[PDB]
Amino acid sequence: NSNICEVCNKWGRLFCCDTCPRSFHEHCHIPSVEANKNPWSCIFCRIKTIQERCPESQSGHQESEVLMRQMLPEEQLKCEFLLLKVYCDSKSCFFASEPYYNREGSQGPQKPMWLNKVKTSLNEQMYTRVEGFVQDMRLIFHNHKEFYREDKFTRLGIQVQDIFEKNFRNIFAIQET
Ligand SMILES: CO[C@]1(C)Oc2ccc(N)cc2O[C@@]1(C)OC
Ligand SMILES: [Zn+2]
Ligand SMILES: [Zn+2]
Repeated sequence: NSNICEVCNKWGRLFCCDTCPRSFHEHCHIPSVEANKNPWSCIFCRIKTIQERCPESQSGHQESEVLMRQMLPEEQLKCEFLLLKVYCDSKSCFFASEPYYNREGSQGPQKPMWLNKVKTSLNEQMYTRVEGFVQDMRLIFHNHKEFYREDKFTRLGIQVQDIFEKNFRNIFAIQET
């Protein structure tokens, strides 16, 4: 197995996948690494198995159909994996914890949103459709771009949103256009 966490790229107390070489800090994996389980397979492996069991799941889909899906276990897992792929980018640090807004010439967003809040909402089964999760993720970046205006720091939101959108299209097999 790898000697660093797949998500944050640091060493520490690591839990090793039994079916691939990846390793994870307990709370960097999503869902958090399960207490007792041998063998244990990581979320990458679990997502791959869904693909293998149903190869046609990789055929192109319409975004509007994906968003309307209820959060059954496979969709729950795909949203957990999509969230994890955002945390895998080191620029996710800017979006992880609860933000605050005090900048001359700007007003904070009406509905603040951040990755750890989305992580909690998934863990608590608060989303009934894919749409709820995707709307909260897009809101994180939209709030950032509106607040920072012409400050070049706006670009961090564009960059992390692009990682989110590329992973969304791949994980949910959105039809290429
Ligand atoms: C959809 O393909 C999977 C399940 O997820 C990915 C998501 C983003 C990117 N970039 C690549 C991915 O490759 C796979 C095979 O995981 C390793
Ligand atoms: Zn980690
Ligand atoms: Zn694995």
